[PDB]
Parts: sequence; C-alpha cells; structure tokens
Amino acid sequence: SNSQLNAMAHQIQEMFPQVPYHLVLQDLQLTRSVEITTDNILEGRIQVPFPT
Repeated sequence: SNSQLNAMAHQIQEMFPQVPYHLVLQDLQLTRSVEITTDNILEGRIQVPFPT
C-alpha cells in the first residue's frame, strides 16, 4: 500500500539517477517528502553503495 511512496521516489530517481531507488523508498517512509528526501540524499542520509 506504498504505491504513492514508490511513485514519489521515481521523480527523485529521475533527478538523481546516482542514488539507489530502494534506499530512496526507505527515506520516503522516513520523511514522505521528496523535497526532504532529495536534501536528505545530499546530507548523506541516503548513502550510495558503489559497484563492489
């Protein structure tokens, strides 16, 4: 029942394809605000696991 949260993360994935979609989905549970989630990414709230 988190279709809205999933959809919201889509816009962020579009703006910031550098970050993991699912980790964004998580922040959308945290803040439920893509405006925050995006700044959250920038704060280091959402870490980006590089290819390893």
